[PDB]
Amino acid sequence: ADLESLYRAMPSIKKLVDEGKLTEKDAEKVYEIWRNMEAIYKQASLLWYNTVDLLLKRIGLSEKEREEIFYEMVRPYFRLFSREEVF
Amino acid sequence: ADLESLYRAMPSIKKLVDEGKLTEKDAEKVYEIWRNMEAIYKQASLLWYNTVDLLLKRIGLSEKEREEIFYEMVRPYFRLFSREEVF
Repeated sequence: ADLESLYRAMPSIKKLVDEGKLTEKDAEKVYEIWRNMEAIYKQASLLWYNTVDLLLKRIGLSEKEREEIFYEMVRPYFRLFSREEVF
Repeated sequence: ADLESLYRAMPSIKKLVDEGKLTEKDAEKVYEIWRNMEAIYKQASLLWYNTVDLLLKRIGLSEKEREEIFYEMVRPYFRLFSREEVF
């Protein structure tokens, strides 16, 4: 049910496999990374809830207002950083 | 030059300080979190470049085609995870 979940989430990978360009073994690797990515990005929310969220709650901001500030903080980060930026 | 950079990037935080709701020390904490948050999104890009990007390179995909696949993989993660998801 792994690859099934993957192909649904990522039609591009399903296509590559159907096209014979990626093997099923390859697709299993991609699945692992897909799941791994969730764990990394979840860090951002965990950090948020234990730092700035608490500060904003303390000064009375509503849920919606606090969420808006989060997106203001991280929206520019919603991208694939270039190799030069990370390497 | 810290707080000035933060204020340019986060008008909402500048406003809260100007309104007297957030102290300057408060803003100093926000700066650090703002900076730290970037590393999380970089870590995800690093995993990409070291795994799936290599696979797709081998099979001949272009830089644009590979980038499209990255966004297909991670777009659902570009959000604030709920407290129930993380805790």
